[PDB]
Amino acid sequence: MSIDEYKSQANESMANAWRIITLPNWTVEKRGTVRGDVVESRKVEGFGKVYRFTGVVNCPARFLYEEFKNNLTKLPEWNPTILKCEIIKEIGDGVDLSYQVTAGGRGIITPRDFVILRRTALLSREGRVVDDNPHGYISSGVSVQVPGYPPLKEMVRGHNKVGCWYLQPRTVQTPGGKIEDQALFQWLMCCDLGKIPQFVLDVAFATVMLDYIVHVRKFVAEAKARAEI
Repeated sequence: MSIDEYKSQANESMANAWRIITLPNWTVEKRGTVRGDVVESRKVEGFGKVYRFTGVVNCPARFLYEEFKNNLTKLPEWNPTILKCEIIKEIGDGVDLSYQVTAGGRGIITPRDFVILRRTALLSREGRVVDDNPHGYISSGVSVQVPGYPPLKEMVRGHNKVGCWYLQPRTVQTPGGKIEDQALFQWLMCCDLGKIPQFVLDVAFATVMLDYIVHVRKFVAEAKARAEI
């Protein structure tokens, strides 16, 4: 693919993720331990069943955005569900190609690898790209083919149809009266996985998404402890 085909597909994917993740009327799949954590699903025409995690993380949304944007290769260090992450190429406008290997879930979601086209951007409330004072920070992802990264015989090549991390900044008052920045964290995931029935898939997807947030929160709490935030 040309730079332009990839940049096009990254833009289209980012607009699709933003449109989806802010659609109304979702169904609850699974609640987490932490108050407000939820995995929801919806039918989306041309995607099928999409899943969305929502919950609050105790850090500035910019901090996490910058970690995801600038330190994607370090995700394995703090997230055990991510085995490997490598930047293939960075093609401008916060667009890049990456190779990622994920761990298995309950034995439904097995280890998989992915070739991911991402755009990371700051968005207005209307989903336009801004340079500053964002309404939200987004990192969108879609699977693509990159010559040199064929499917391996020893691992299932996953296909991410649409997905994103979407962070919205929040400033709250603590119980002690401190004012501190927090982030609403949303994650949209839509895969083609077989003939495994949908009800089996729904439990396995929601469980993966709830396991992942544990490691984000641990990463945050370690950052807080070390006065990085």
